[PDB]
Amino acid sequence: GLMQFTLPVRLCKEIELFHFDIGPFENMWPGIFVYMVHRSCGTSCFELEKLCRFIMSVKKNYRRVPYHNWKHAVTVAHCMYAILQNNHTLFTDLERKGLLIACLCHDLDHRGFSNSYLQKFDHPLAALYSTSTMEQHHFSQTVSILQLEGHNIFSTLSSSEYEQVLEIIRKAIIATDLALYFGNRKQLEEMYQTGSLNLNNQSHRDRVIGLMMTACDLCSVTKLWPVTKLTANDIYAEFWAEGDEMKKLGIQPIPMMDRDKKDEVPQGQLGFYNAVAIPCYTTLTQILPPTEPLLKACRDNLSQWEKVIRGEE
Ligand SMILES: Nc1cnc2cc(Cl)ccc2n1
Ligand SMILES: [Mg+2]
Ligand SMILES: [Zn+2]
Repeated sequence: GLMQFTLPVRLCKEIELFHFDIGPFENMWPGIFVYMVHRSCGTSCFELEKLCRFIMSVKKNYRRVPYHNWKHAVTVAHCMYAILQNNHTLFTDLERKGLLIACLCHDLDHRGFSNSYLQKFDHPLAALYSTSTMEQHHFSQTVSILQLEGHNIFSTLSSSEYEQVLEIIRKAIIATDLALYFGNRKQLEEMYQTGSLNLNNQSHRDRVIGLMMTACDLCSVTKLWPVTKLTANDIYAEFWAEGDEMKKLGIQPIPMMDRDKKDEVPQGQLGFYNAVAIPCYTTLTQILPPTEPLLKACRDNLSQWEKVIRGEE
């Protein structure tokens, strides 16, 4: 109970910034995560014996894929921590508790293929969940790990607080389905502009938490140029793997996913920053002003991809 985690000085300071990289030392990520829980939430939130067992079972159920891995899990949780620490008073104790666990669990058992590839493959999970296929799986695995003897980090809540938190986590995890991001953002757009956004409306909060989740999930585009650029290879290595498996099914994959069209990547990144990242971080900044640094970083990186195209690297 009197046992804080402490980080070396440089991490202690840099972890509070949106653009923190968690580093190449696997073995420090669990301590990073706990550290963030203890400062976001309190040393009380979770029994340390149980948090640690939960964290290690979650680590175990992420696979060795290029991008959709344990590192992504912890990275996305850090971004949610940065958002929660720059917006101290806007979120309930339950919401701080739920959302950090949501982000750690959000990609549980990912194999590195899109919802689409599951549907064209006719994978069993596409029979069992027609929309938001991997995300309903991810929520499912989170509940499974929550139910292992020794792993219920929520056991100290009330029947009703318990049901609220699992409902926060489920919406949080389903919202990472980028197909759903577009309308979620258009609606928050209308609601902020007409002036009807109201954070005491639960369904308004849901939408806002959903956009924070998209923001954290994409946060690799909000890093310093060299982190953003080296992560983009991981993200593309999965895309190209999927393009190959598309070709194996006798389907020409989209160019994004075709490893024969690497040349078109820098223009592809442009589309994505323009169609997805910049709008996500704009609306989020409007709703939560202190998250502006994610917009500024995203813009710097768009600029860096423009240079890649203009032959200046
Ligand atoms: N084409 C894409 C698709 N999804 C992406 C996600 C991140 Cl975080 C970064 C770059 C991406 N580029
Ligand atoms: Mg995902
Ligand atoms: Zn993710």
